[PDB]
Amino acid sequence: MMSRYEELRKELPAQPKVWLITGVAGFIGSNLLETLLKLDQKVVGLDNFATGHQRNLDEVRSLVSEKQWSNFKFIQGDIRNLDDCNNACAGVDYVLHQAALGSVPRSINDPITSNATNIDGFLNMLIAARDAKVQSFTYAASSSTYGDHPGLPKVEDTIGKPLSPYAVTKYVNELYADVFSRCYGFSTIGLRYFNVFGRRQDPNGAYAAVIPKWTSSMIQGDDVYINGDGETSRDFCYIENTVQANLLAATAGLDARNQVYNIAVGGRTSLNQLFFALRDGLAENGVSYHREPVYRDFREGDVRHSLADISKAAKLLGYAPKYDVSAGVALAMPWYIMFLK
Amino acid sequence: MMSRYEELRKELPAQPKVWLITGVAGFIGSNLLETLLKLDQKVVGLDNFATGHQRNLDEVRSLVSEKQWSNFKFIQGDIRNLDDCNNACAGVDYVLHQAALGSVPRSINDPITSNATNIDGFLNMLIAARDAKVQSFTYAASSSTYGDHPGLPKVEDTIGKPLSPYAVTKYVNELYADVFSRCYGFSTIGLRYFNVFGRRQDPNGAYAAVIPKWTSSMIQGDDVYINGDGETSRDFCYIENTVQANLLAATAGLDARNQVYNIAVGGRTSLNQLFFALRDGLAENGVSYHREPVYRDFREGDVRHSLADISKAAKLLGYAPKYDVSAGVALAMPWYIMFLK
Ligand SMILES: NC(=O)c1ccc[n+]([C@@H]2O[C@H](COP(=O)([O-])OP(=O)(O)OC[C@H]3O[C@@H](n4cnc5c(N)ncnc54)[C@H](O)[C@@H]3O)[C@@H](O)[C@H]2O)c1
Ligand SMILES: NC(=O)c1ccc[n+]([C@@H]2O[C@H](COP(=O)([O-])OP(=O)(O)OC[C@H]3O[C@@H](n4cnc5c(N)ncnc54)[C@H](O)[C@@H]3O)[C@@H](O)[C@H]2O)c1
Ligand SMILES: CC(=O)N[C@H]1[C@@H](OP(=O)(O)OP(=O)(O)OC[C@H]2O[C@@H](n3ccc(=O)[nH]c3=O)[C@H](O)[C@@H]2O)O[C@H](CO)[C@H](O)[C@@H]1O
Ligand SMILES: CC(=O)N[C@H]1[C@@H](OP(=O)(O)OP(=O)(O)OC[C@H]2O[C@@H](n3ccc(=O)[nH]c3=O)[C@H](O)[C@@H]2O)O[C@H](CO)[C@H](O)[C@@H]1O
Repeated sequence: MMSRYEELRKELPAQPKVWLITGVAGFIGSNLLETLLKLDQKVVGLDNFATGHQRNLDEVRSLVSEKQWSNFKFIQGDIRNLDDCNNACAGVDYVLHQAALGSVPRSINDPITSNATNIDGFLNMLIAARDAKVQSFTYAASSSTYGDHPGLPKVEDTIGKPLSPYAVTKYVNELYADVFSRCYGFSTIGLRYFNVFGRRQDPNGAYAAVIPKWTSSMIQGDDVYINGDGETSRDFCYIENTVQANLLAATAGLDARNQVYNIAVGGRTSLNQLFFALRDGLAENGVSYHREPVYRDFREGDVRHSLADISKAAKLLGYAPKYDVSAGVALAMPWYIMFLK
Repeated sequence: MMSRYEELRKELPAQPKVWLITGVAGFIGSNLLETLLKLDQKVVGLDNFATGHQRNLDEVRSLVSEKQWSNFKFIQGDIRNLDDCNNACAGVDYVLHQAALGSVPRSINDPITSNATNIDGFLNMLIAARDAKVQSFTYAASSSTYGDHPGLPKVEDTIGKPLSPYAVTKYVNELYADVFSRCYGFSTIGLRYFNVFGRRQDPNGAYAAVIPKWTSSMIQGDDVYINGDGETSRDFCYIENTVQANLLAATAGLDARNQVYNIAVGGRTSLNQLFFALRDGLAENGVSYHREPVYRDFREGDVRHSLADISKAAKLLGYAPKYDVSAGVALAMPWYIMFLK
């Protein structure tokens, strides 16, 4: 019949809970906010606007009812400040930890800054969440943890060596998560995301993800750069799939806890395919682009192939993504067109 | 004929180099200082006295010649401060990074503080050392990285799951070390120490290591507590063996770099044996103690058995420890007796 998520969507409004989203002003966080507020949940948000934007919070407000927006409490704070974490975790049922500094290149140029937020900040949240006695703690892990390991698809128990400072930080989140369960009995669920994309993923900045970067470049008629031969591949995961995984993990049974899960679709998309997918998607919306991609050197700290086996999440969480890359692109292009209008 | 270390001992005085010891006011650091100054080397030290002591620096000065002490430059600073790291690494050839907050129990009671120094501080040193273009970087890793893994003896490529926040931090030192080699070409050598002991290992404080704690307790006639059944075992490594490993790693060839090595003796000593070893050792020095040990609960985050396979260090570094536990105890007891006199 209906998937577990579909069933959860029906239950939540009937029995509202209090959720905390760190990094709520960012891409994934603001999308979680939109979903939760639309499900009539109470939400507390924490963000320092390091890479997030007030415009994202303004967009969510423009998308939800006036009543739903009143169920949102925002705290401008930093996860590196234990006091901000304590305040954000007060009276919270479920914590969805998304606050972090993404981008592999960024961590290569400045590992110290990425370390402070991604590791120190993560640890403070675990402590604050633990001390606040929350019901569940879900955090954003990363598929980059598979590192150099060549096999495909990727399975949770088999990982490789980290190729970047960023990859180390996300892996360390998993390490501390496991130790907090062993030493304090504080269970958590780590979600190893696989290149998430969709509305509100920042197209600006020197560290913009490939889809936002390429989409904006095409819309503007600028050259599009491919790092390497374009055969590099990813399991692009449309934001809706990731939102489902979070709500599912936040309400999962005991058996599914203290586990890390691949969150993706199980699809293989080379950068070369992506270029044409985005270009054809934009043309579909009346945006023409006739330039060929400009190939350059491979990017440092970059993983070659990334394809996820989502069986574990499917079995233990009842995870069932409904959005493939094309459908996600079809939904995303109009947003970027409007964003740069 | 003579081991590589013995040969190194002869070469160093003939061609003095500049060494940096972080955590120089502590147990291992102050012993490295004594050795290096006696080998007519130039030494820069960095310490914040968080757990270290000025008395340790005063003791070293009382043990080396006036000329040798003048080859020592001490900087009271914190590795969590990148500026202190930069200043300490200036014009240095070899870095021996010992600055950290040990103790598994301490990390359980306060993981945040241990994380800040052990991880953030470690990262700053890697950056500063890299930016200073040092010739070699050697750091103190930990045998606790083997965690829950049961097999014996322990081999470097096979580790288990961390049992404490402290164990995570030391493992993370290894993770960043490897990534700095891959991303910046900055080679390092990690030394997984196995319960080091000897003169100047602090007997005071709620987090004192077992040997200093027990020795002082016996000398004072207080009860001695064994956490568990006393069958828990360790590869106690007398400080001289660890000093050798550091100097060896600091001057090792290219092939031996970007490698982590077990540093111990390959001996198995149960806590029950240790109790009598220390008691008989003290009696040997005219200190009688007739109390039986008082057994209590196992300590949280504690590893059960720890025995090292030192073949890798022996083969690649030419590591050749000459001090077994008994010899180490015979050398250590007189120090503690004098310390509490
Ligand atoms: N985007 C992906 O494909 C992907 C994949 C794996 C993991 N992740 C993880 O998902 C999380 C969110 O990523 P995103 O794609 O929405 O990026 P994003 O930069 O748009 O969101 C990150 C948000 O966290 C905030 N933040 C950063 N440091 C903070 C701090 N120290 N205190 C408080 N707030 C802070 C930023 O302001 C930003 O709003 C990150 O943890 C990231 O590592 C993302
Ligand atoms: N003692 C062992 O058996 C053992 C085993 C494995 C690893 N180690 C490692 O060896 C190193 C030294 O341990 P030790 O036994 O000599 O303990 P110790 O506490 O006597 O020495 C640690 C020294 O580092 C200093 N320090 C701590 N944080 C600092 C900071 N943030 N900035 C500057 N200085 C700081 C302390 O003041 C202290 O002098 C540690 O890295 C420890 O993790 C020790
Ligand atoms: C498999 C993997 O490790 N992915 C992780 C990595 O994202 P990724 O670094 O894989 O995502 P990204 O969108 O920044 O890059 C995707 C691919 O597109 C390439 N590219 C990018 C921009 C451009 O102009 N041209 C171009 O070719 C880039 O080199 C990479 O090969 O880090 C992210 C955090 O930021 C997440 O943790 C992802 O899970
Ligand atoms: C194998 C392992 O993981 N060892 C690491 C761990 O040291 P250890 O925690 O193994 O060293 P420790 O001297 O603090 O304890 C040694 C053993 O003696 C026990 N004990 C201690 C005090 C007492 O009064 N009674 C008693 O029984 C204690 O429970 C432990 O089983 O952390 C150290 C840093 O501090 C180093 O990283 C060691 O490599």
